[PDB]
Amino acid sequence: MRTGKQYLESLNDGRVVWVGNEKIDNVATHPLTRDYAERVAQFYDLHHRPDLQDVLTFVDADGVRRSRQWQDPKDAAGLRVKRKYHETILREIAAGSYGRLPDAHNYTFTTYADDPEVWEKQSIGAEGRNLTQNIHNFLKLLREKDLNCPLNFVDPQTDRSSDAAQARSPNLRIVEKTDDGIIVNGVKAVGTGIAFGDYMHIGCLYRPGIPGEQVIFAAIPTNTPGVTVFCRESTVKNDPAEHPLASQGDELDSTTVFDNVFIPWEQVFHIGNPEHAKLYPQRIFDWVHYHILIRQVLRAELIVGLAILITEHIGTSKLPTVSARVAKLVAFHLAMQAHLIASEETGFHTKGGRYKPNPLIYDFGRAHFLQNQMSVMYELLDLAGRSSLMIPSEGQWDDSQSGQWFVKLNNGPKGNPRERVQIGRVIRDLYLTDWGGRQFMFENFNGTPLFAVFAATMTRDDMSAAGTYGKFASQVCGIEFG
Amino acid sequence: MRTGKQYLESLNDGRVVWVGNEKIDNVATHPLTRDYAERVAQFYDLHHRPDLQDVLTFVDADGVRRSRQWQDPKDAAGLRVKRKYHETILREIAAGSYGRLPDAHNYTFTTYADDPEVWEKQSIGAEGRNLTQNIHNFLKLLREKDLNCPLNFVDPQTDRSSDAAQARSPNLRIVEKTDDGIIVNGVKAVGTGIAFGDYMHIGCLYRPGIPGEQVIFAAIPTNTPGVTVFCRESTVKNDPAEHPLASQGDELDSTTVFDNVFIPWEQVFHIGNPEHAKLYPQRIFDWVHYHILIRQVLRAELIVGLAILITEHIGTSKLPTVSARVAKLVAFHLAMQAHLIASEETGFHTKGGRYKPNPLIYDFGRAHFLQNQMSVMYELLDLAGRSSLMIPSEGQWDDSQSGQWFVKLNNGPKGNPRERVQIGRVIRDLYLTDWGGRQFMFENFNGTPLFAVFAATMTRDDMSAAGTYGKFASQVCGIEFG
Amino acid sequence: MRTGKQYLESLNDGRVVWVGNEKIDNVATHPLTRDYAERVAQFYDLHHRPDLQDVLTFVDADGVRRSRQWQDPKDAAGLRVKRKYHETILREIAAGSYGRLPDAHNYTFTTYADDPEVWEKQSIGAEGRNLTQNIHNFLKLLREKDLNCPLNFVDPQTDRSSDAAQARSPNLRIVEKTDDGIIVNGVKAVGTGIAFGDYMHIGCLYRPGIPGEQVIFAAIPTNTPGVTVFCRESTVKNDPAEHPLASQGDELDSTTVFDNVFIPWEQVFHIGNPEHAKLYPQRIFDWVHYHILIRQVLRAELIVGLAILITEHIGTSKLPTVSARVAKLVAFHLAMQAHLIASEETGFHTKGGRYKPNPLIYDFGRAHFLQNQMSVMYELLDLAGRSSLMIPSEGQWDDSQSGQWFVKLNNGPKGNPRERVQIGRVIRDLYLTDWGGRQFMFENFNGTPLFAVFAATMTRDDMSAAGTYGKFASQVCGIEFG
Amino acid sequence: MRTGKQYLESLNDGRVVWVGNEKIDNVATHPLTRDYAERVAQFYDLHHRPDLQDVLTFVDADGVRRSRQWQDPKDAAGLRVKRKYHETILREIAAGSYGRLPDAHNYTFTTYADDPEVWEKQSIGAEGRNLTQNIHNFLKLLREKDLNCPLNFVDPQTDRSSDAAQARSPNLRIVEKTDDGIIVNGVKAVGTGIAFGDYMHIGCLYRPGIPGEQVIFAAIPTNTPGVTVFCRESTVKNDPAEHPLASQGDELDSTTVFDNVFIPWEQVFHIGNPEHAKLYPQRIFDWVHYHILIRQVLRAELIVGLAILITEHIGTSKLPTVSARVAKLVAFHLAMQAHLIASEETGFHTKGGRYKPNPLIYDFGRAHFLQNQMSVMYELLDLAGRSSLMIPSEGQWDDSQSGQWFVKLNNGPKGNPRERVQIGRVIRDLYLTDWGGRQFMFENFNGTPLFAVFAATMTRDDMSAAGTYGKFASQVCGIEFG
Repeated sequence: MRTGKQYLESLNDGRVVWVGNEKIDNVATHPLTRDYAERVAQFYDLHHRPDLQDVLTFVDADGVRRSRQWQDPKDAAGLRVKRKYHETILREIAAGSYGRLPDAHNYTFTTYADDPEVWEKQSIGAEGRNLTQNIHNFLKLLREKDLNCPLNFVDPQTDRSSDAAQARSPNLRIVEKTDDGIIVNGVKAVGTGIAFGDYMHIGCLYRPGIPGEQVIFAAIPTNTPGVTVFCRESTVKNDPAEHPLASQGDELDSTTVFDNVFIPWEQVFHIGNPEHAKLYPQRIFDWVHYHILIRQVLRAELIVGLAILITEHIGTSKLPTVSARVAKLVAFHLAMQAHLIASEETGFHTKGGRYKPNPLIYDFGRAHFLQNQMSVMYELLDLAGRSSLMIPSEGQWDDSQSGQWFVKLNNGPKGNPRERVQIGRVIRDLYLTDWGGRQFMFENFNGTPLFAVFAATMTRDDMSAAGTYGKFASQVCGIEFG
Repeated sequence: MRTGKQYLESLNDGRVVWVGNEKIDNVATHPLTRDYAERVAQFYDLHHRPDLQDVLTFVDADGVRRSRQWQDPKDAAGLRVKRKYHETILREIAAGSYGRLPDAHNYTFTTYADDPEVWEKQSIGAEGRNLTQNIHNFLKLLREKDLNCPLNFVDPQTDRSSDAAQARSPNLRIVEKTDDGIIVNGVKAVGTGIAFGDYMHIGCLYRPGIPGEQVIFAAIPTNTPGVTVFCRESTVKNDPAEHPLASQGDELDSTTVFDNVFIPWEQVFHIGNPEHAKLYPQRIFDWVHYHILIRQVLRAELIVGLAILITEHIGTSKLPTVSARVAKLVAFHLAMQAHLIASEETGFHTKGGRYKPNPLIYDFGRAHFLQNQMSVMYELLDLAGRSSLMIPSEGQWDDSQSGQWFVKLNNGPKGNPRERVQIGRVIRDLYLTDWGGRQFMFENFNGTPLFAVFAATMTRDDMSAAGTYGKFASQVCGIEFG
Repeated sequence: MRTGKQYLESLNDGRVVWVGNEKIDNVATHPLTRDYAERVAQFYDLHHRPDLQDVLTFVDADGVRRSRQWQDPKDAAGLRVKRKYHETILREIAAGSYGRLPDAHNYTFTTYADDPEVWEKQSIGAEGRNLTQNIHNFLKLLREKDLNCPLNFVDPQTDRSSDAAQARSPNLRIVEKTDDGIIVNGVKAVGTGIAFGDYMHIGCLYRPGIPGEQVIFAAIPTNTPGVTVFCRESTVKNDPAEHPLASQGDELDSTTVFDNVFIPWEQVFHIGNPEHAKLYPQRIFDWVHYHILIRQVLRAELIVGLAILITEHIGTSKLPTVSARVAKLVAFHLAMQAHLIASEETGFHTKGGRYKPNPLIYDFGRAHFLQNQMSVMYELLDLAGRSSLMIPSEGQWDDSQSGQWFVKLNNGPKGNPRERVQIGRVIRDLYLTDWGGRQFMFENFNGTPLFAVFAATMTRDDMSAAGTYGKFASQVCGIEFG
Repeated sequence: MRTGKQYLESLNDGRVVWVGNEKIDNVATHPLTRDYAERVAQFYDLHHRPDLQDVLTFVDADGVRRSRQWQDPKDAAGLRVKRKYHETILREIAAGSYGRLPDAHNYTFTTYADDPEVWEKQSIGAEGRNLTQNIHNFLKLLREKDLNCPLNFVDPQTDRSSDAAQARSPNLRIVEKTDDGIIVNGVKAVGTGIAFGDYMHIGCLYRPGIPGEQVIFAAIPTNTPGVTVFCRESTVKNDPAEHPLASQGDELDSTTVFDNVFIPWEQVFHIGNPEHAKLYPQRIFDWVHYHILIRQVLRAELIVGLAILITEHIGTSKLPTVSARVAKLVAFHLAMQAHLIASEETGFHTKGGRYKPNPLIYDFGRAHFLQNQMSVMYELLDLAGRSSLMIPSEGQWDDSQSGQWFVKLNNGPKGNPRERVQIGRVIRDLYLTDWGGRQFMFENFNGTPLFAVFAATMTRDDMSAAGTYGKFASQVCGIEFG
């Protein structure tokens, strides 16, 4: 299993990356990137913890002990082992704040494994290139070298004004093929953790009128010549004492510029078929969406805890008004958790025999989180009061003359004044900080319930009078069904 | 297995029942009560349906074919057989509108079976009376006679007069104990289906300061001398053509008066111990609470169906704003269902080996429905538009001169004019009649479903910082957990 | 000023009215309709009350004393006198439950008075019919004869049936034209109080591709031969003691069928011009929309009062969790009231010199009621608890042997046990009867979601970046605007 | 009228203030503070602009031209002139983001002016002192020297420890009564802009069982010996090109500690009486609450604008689902504005002849904002998409090789790619930074808006059944009203 130290070294590979105005010499070391880079290191080192060997690792089919990240769930029971693996990672690293650690996006490659043939036999202009072997090859490399391969699938909003038939810029497209590979030019909008990966997982989602020279699926090293990762600015805090979570690292998002970059045939999985990009890219995001639900449920759990802690510390916890508000937080958690459990119980098997959770249920589970996060945030903030705003710094607390005033301001029915600040600082980082803010934003444009969901229900499912919801009502109304 | 015929006959036993201003001579026959009575009769006859023998009946341990209402789930799979039993009943009778058919409240008696001794052992003032044997005797009678025994547990609201503690409350209490039994005087409030039972299941839920003599658990014949069942006025409709659901029967709710009622020792399960009334009465309500959720999930399913039907018939189903609203109804059902399924997967076993669903989850599931049901039905009413209001009556539709106008008014893309009226009539019955409005109040007649459920749970498990919710937040805040 | 007796007698004119399957011989005396009929009578008699002379009547410009329903406001103060007139009617008649009493819809005719000629000169196919004198004549008749003229504007639902081009719709249309007048055939849908008017106010609203032959504005007697008023079934209760409100009358809604009805030229205001129906029919609903808001603010006030009465009678009013819930109701009333007041302070004058309230503000006020009334219903019901459901009849309350149990059950800190039943009966009528339910549907139809509220705003106002909301944002963003 | 320069120089007076760990040598010049200080300076310079003399200044009673912040409204029209003054300030300075510029809290001193004597006559422990003259003295000083005097009323949370809420509080209390003044020791919990005022307005709000020794009202210089202003860490951004709003200054919040400071008698307004602290501190906060509402209506206006702009630039504005959402935003602003209008129309006069707005209405107005602010934020962000996240810094946009790609990326149906970035940056600052998050918290921190607002309301208005809401419901229920 890869080591954190090894991960950090592999970052200094001459990849060209900007964080805002600032060009980055070495992601592992630069003040704007090093902290998150060290979280990914932390991710790898976690798997060497003797006490975590059972939850984090398994003996693979080749006799090699690996991260359960690579393990395939065969049934619901298997899926709970997988979930427990993911939850252990999240609980350990920054209060489950990071959504694109390696286990999150790496598992998406299993959709290829489920049926590698289709990706080659459905390519347009793939001639006699062995794309199927390209899949098998990378899956082995990915797994055995324990690589980190972030997703780069999102396209620009694509000009909603011009003649769509003339699709020039800014989308990434094949501008020429040769005997050695293809050349691509354009950009990938919104990619998370691109600067911190070994390879990037280039792909796309179907949209009506998608050219075909734009249907590209590949995995290329991050430092492939002609690639520039332009990151938004980093929101990491420099004072760990004042910001226990925000100072731990910003999971950067970026737009990736491909400047006529050459992609060897060996690194391509599929090209050219808009029809194939319909539904197959969709499956690629299944495990990502499932992982998000896991993260969401843990977050709901954290908020309940924070609410119970801050509220017991101040001594308002036994007020009917307060407890009723805590009840809403518990409700929210139980609602999130129920979508998670129900989805895991109503799953199915992929071609590769992998047991997949029910997408209808976990996708609505995600919609439920997005639609109510504002509500619960407001409740936590209301319960915390000034504890998330008027936080005395260490210098003020430790002051000889006035330090004792702060101790008195924060003392409660359970003593331990320090705890008020500790709790308040977590709530602040989470909800009153740039860093905490991007944690809405992340899962936000990713969905938009009303919008996406019903464009994402009648896609694999049937929400018509002839579907499952039509039976009972029809019978009750005395109308024939079927 | 009892027939509806036998059931109907058992109603004419001299029970004293008021419906509004009138004393009812025969509940089975009276215009105000006969319809619901025939719904219970229908419940019984259903089990004799040759094609329903598998879902509805089983062979008991004594080699007797009985209703599956008497069957014990011993694992999750068995629980789903139980639920399928209940759902078959629900879908078949008045669109799952009735909440206290015999299978809903009869199974709560297994709570006694799980551990009969404790009810006697914990009694105060009932020594030498064989309460344990009383339990076994009634369980046997209830089952073998196939009796219907509604719960009568709900107490009068507390009188908040400053001087309340210096006079009698209206609550039911033991007023005398004798060699033959106990004399009982007072009121049980908001009882559902009392007038239609063979026996009533007398009991109480704990409240701070509840006196020993008010703690009574027993089952007595509905027609016990001194018992008067005061029902609310009946909202049953007379025209089945215009009212397909509301004409099928009104599940009456009652205030039961006990005028110095004599109860033989043989009908008594427990008396005198407030401490016992803490956890145990909650166990009795578990199974009925779980049944309510089953019914609530079907109702959510019905609502989505009606929305899809009426929305497709009018031709508004295609509009994106309309699709989004139908989707959020799908969301509601999915959330209800998720609670149901999650509670079934995380259940536990009683001392009697019976597999119970998770009360934390299904009870918060109930609270989710109760808090949202009005908002949800408003969406349905809004989507149906004028079709739930401007409904042509049969005579207007059949009118030789003007009927054709109504056919045109109700014609849409689907091209079946009659259907719009069929759907309009069930929506109207469900949410625009007094019969329909009853469904909002009879299970939510106290203050705040969410908090009520939350307060009940923290008397059953730890919702404090020392409980399961404090662990993750404590860790994150650097606070010790134990 | 017309008397109630005069109104009642005018109803007996051989008009053809169905209520459900029942043909009505006289709307004034029939069991299904007499009660609402008597509410309109009450409306008239109210104006003869000496003590009410000031708020209800004024001396007209001809020196005759008439109801202030005919009085014109010329400024903000004048609008207040008008509203005070409306509110006094509403408060007097059935808790403000009726929304189409004569003063509500009669005043819409002043739309014609603001500019009568335009209706003439914009007509197509009415050359030489002096529709202007027609207008002036009816306006005088309307007022001096003190008639009641309900609106009949609404059209059958836009359905794309099998062939909405090969076959004709149910819409009212000009079928033939003569030297005497016009012949119309078709239907007006969802009219309110039609069966109770002396005349009906025929009109239409614009709709993409509406035929000129369907554009018709007129006022004809209700008993005009060939006219049939088909009412939905009546929901009025037969027992005033148990239903203090729902027994007072049902403001019926109807479908009006015109079987080749002849309208004399002298009863026509405009025909034939789709362009005219684009802006003027909306002006007609302006005053009714304003009256709707007034009724809504009142209803919010009623609801607050009910919550305060029931919570005080029970004794929970001082509980912090109850105070907070009641605050929500007060918040809703104040929000409704704020829109009301703000619209009156920011109005404008019509050509007729009449001061109109701000439509943007009072229409959004209306939308606020529609979007929050379920939440308000829910909040009141939750506070009232069992009192709105478990209501003892007079017979039960007065029973000699068991009646005293109900006194004890309903006793509280403020004594007067009977009051709890009184309050509960009002709440039950308002929210848990057929009659109460239609007071939801009154507006539960007049606009698909918001597919017609910003398409009815952005296109009827600026509501663009160049509009009034674009100024501040543009500045702050350092952009354009100008 | 004071000058920005003059104000800046007044700051360097040896006041001891910390921003986090940093002791501040000069509030006017320090990097953590100078930006907000220059905003207060901007506030003063605004008054000297010739183009704004009309709206910002007036000739006072003494003949001297002054800022309209010192002007008294004597009627509704006058109040509107005052509102136009405040809004002009807000719209000019950082998009109305600052809530405690001098005009916001300075006007609260008019409370004293309304009735000066009562503050002395009600004092306890100051027998023989003339305090009334002090009010007139400071009032003159305040106005003529054009001083800035922030509020400092909020006390430490009354922790239910035992001896923390008993005597040994951090609460500011009178420890010593000299014949030259008093000596005070303790803490003022939360204070906004204290470190930026010439004086601080010391005061307190009543709470059950508050000592008379903690009831102190006064105005002392900020650089008084023994006073330390401890500020939370500052959230000011460094780069105005990336942060157009957040770089403009952080309106800091403080805990002020009084280590045995001596207040001269000529600065005391009242001491010793808890009964006085009941209603009079409420009147102090009246004008502040009104100003907050003015500010909240502007922000709601701003939010609508941003939503329109971004939605139009992306070309998503025509979508029915989107325009529906924008209409909700317009509804929020309309609702907020209506509370504002209505409060101004239903005000009253103070003893001093000042026309004050209606507090019941503008306080429920504030509550409406506090409750909905989170949801409307979410809608803005969801509408903006990646624009508020994936923002190309200046350097990336200007880049010679790649810049072009960002231009094509932000191109929309309306061109002007740069605008997407400009709007996006404004939104990010508002809701995705800590500077922004402070704004939706600093508002409410005391408890629950709707409840507390209503709790404070029951004190000013009669909200019982004997109150104004009891009338209508009582008549409807047949209950006597008095």
